[PDB]
Amino acid sequence: VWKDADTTLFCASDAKAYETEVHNVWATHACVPTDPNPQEIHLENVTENFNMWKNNMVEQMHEDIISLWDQSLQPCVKIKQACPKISFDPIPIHYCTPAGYVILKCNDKNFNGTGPCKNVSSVQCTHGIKPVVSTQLLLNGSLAEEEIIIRSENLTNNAKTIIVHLNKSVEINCTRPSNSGGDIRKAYCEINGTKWNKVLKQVTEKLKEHFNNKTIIFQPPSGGDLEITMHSFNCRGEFFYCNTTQLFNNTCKGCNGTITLPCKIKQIINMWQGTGQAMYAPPIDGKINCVSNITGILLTRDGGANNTSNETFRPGGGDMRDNWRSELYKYKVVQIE
Ligand SMILES: N=C(N)NCC(=O)N1CCC[C@H](C(=O)Nc2ccc(Cl)c(F)c2)C1
Ligand SMILES: *[C@@H]1O[C@H](CO)[C@@H](O)[C@H](O)[C@H]1NC(C)=O
Ligand SMILES: *[C@@H]1O[C@H](CO)[C@@H](O)[C@H](O)[C@H]1NC(C)=O
Ligand SMILES: *[C@@H]1O[C@H](CO)[C@@H](O)[C@H](O)[C@H]1NC(C)=O
Ligand SMILES: *[C@@H]1O[C@H](CO)[C@@H](O)[C@H](O)[C@H]1NC(C)=O
Ligand SMILES: *[C@@H]1O[C@H](CO)[C@@H](O)[C@H](O)[C@H]1NC(C)=O
Ligand SMILES: *[C@@H]1O[C@H](CO)[C@@H](O)[C@H](O)[C@H]1NC(C)=O
Ligand SMILES: *[C@@H]1O[C@H](CO)[C@@H](O)[C@H](O)[C@H]1NC(C)=O
Ligand SMILES: *[C@@H]1O[C@H](CO)[C@@H](O)[C@H](O)[C@H]1NC(C)=O
Ligand SMILES: *[C@@H]1O[C@H](CO)[C@@H](O)[C@H](O)[C@H]1NC(C)=O
Ligand SMILES: *[C@@H]1O[C@H](CO)[C@@H](O)[C@H](O)[C@H]1NC(C)=O
Repeated sequence: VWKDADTTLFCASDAKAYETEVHNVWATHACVPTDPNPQEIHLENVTENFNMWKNNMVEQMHEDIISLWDQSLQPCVKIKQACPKISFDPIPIHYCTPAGYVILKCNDKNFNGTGPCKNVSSVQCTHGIKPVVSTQLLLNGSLAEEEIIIRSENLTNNAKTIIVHLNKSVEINCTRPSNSGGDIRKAYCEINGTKWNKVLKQVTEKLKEHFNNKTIIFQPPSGGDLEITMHSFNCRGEFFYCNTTQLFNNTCKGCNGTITLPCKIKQIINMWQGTGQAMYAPPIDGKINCVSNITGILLTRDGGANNTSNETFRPGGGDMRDNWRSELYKYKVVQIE
């Protein structure tokens, strides 16, 4: 019979030893060997409150990824050191409670993150979470089981980030083609405009429910730095900055074929870890391709709309805890009393 507590967690994964990919190397020396068998138990007739915005597991994961990137993705300049090209493809990470501690997991299929949960169970580990770092769009995550879910520590307060949990993924295919000749930094992502705009209309329809039927408008970000005005993400080791203006086109339809986002590979990065600007080596040679699932969106809601008929939303990002938070929302650690 538990109690809300914070225990230092431990990680488990199916990482391959002697693999050159940095996620496998970190998981091999930092997550449990052992090869565990965690198990579930339904808590019959039981209800419990959750808060995905006040979750210590979020900061536990955040400590891991920061440690993983510092050991694996070293910048040439911060400090003037080595910076080799590395193998980079995130793998799932499971988080597990030690003895005397359990994770409580919400099985409500329309759970929004905060509040009471009816289908509560106790598990030893979380599901496999891929630690994908990105802005504006959440990549390669899990999908909402039933409806599109709007997540917010408080949807009335405009200062609190919103996580849109898509119930169906939209594939985005980013490439920096090969061939000493030309701007080797130019890149691009291709998206199905028909697919994407169908989902964006469903997000628009779901946002309308929350804001007493109100013209929902999308505006590319003004404030913030390159990594948050642009859709940012690491692909095979390289830092990608993609202009997402075509995705938040309030127009869209003579406009629903293949959308091509212009991208760039950047060398000097304002680190998501807070540690400032850091410079990496120029792009590797050859075809750099990543095909990912868009599984969520990060939005800010403009202020000063209480006397209008419109709500205006902008793609956000910047705090990676929101990314971990988007996959850990159904969990909470509790000390077994
Ligand atoms: N200053 C404080 N308190 N925290 C750091 C901060 O304030 N940050 C916002 C300022 C810049 C940073 C960013 O998010 N960098 C980034 C880099 C590469 C990729 Cl792939 C990505 F998704 C994101 C993070
Ligand atoms: C989430 O659901 C709970 C139900 O108890 C509600 O109190 C809260 O306002 C909801 N938040 C959002 C953003 O839907
Ligand atoms: C709880 O979730 C399980 C699967 O996770 C499923 O049978 C159903 O959605 C719920 N069942 C009960 C008994 O609450
Ligand atoms: C992408 O989503 C599809 C279905 O939406 C899923 O079957 C597939 O495993 C996902 N891929 C990744 C890398 O998550
Ligand atoms: C996703 O959610 C919307 C409601 O927001 C619903 O209309 C749509 O049918 C759902 N799609 C799937 C594939 O379940
Ligand atoms: C959410 O929004 C505002 C806080 O500024 C207020 O109207 C409301 O009571 C808040 N509720 C919670 C649970 O934070
Ligand atoms: C992704 O785009 C590249 C460049 O156009 C292409 O060669 C590759 O086949 C695409 N991937 C898929 C799965 O279509
Ligand atoms: C784009 O998505 C629509 C939505 O169903 C689909 O019918 C169409 O085949 C897709 N286009 C391509 C080129 O895959
Ligand atoms: C409610 O929003 C819809 C768009 O989904 C719009 O067509 C309709 O006119 C709105 N209703 C009112 C009363 O403004
Ligand atoms: C992104 O691209 C669109 C059109 O491709 C352009 O209108 C917009 O100015 C670009 N964003 C920035 C910050 O330059
Ligand atoms: C998403 O997963 C796919 C398949 O596992 C992989 O090819 C791709 O590189 C991943 N995307 C990112 C941004 O890590």
